[PDB]
Amino acid sequence: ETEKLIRMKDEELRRMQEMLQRMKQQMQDQ
Amino acid sequence: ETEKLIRMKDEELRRMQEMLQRMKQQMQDQ
Repeated sequence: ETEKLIRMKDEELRRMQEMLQRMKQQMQDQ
Repeated sequence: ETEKLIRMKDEELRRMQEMLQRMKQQMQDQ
């Protein structure tokens, strides 16, 4: 549980930072 | 200190989501 929870939230943080970088690259195209 | 980490990563997830919706409203301005 608690270890699995930490690993789940670490994966989500990675996904959201990846999504931030894609939105960053899309707003530079303007 | 697993419970302190879970709260830290929950705080990070919240800030990155505010930032994503903040970047979203900036791309809706284009």
